[PDB]
Amino acid sequence: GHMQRIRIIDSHTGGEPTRLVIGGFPDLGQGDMAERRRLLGERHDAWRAACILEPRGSDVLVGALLCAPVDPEACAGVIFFNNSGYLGMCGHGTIGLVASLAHLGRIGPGVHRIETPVGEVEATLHEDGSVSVRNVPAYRYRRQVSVEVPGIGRVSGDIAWGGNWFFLVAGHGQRLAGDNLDALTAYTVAVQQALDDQDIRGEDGGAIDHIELFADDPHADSRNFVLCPGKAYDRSPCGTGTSAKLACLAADGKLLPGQPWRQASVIGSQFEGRYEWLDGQPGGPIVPTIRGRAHVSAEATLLLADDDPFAWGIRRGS
Repeated sequence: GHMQRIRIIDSHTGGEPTRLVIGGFPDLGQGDMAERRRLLGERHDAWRAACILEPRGSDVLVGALLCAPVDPEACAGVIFFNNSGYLGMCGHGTIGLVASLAHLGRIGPGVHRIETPVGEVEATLHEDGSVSVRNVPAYRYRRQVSVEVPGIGRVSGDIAWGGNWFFLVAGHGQRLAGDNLDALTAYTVAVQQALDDQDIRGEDGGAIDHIELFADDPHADSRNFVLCPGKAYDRSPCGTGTSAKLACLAADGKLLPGQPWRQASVIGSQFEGRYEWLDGQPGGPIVPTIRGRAHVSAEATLLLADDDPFAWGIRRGS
């Protein structure tokens, strides 16, 4: 043999794919997840590309690299990435990761600590196979921020953190449906770039790379559309995005602690959200818990031949 290998297990959460890498990536040291993410992106980005871009993957694909945690007492460490770069936390991805570990027979129902580049999360694998993820603290940074978006006009929304930075657009007037994707993508893409061009960032200077829209749903508290940093949309209601929404609802008294919130995605998938205050302190950031279900959909070994010009995927221009 001679081709290089990447051992993976795929799963999807409400249709949103997660490619868990359980072997094959370069050594990233012993530092914390944030430090390993730095090294991964700076010296070994080729592996992200080979893993999730064509021909072996696609732009919709989200990847998750399994790492040995710093704290030997934690269950695992993980780094999430997408078609354009790296993520902080990943809701559907953590649910997918937990479902995959269980499928691999490495864990059973229970509470599992997972270290991520933005903090440790706690995932509970239920007897029914679904997974509840107690995410890192979430909060609304700025409220009702108005932005002049080319091709759309004035748009306003909240800027909140839920494991990644999100811009929750208020009154977009768009039809959130599976048959209206091109419009929803074009709309959010315009907003995403406007925020970037006008240098509107998160509290830490981070780029607001996720744009989500919300609307009523006849069979859920709300329905949403989430544009990811690589311009692909999330098939799931997005855990960090729903966490950010929970933080906003919580700040405006629209949802009480412990109360359930059913979030449906643009294609029908559903997550159940809930929250408590960070350290029981009302009015500040919340500790959101997102519950959902993933299904393992494939186990595979990606093969990278030395003479394959696309061994590191088809990385397109611009």
